[PDB]
Amino acid sequence: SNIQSYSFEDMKRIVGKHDPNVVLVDVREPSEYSIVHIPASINVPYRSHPDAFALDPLEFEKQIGIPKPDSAKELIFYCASGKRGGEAQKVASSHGYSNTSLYPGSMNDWVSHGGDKLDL
Ligand SMILES: [Cl-]
Repeated sequence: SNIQSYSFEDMKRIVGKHDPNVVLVDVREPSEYSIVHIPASINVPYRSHPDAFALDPLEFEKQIGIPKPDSAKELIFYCASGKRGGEAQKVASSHGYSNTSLYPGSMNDWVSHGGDKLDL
């Protein structure tokens, strides 16, 4: 099946559901993440940690500083304009994550549509 992809409106719905089995994987650099991010997302920088989603759990936490996401969850990948999100999705899907998705529009899309002004 085609990788599941989400529009802004789809993402707004997903954020508002607070689904415990969904992980929002923002692969921008930490400096980009600090400017603005979706609440409750995680930051797993692609540029500085391109192999992150290939690491075992112990090494993931040493390198990234947060726990390795549970592979049973749906991981939704994005960056700023989408390229890095797409690359990171490929790493994860090739390393044991069977439920992965894209937010192609990424944080540029989120901010363009005013997502940063939501409180969902
Ligand atoms: Cl998790």
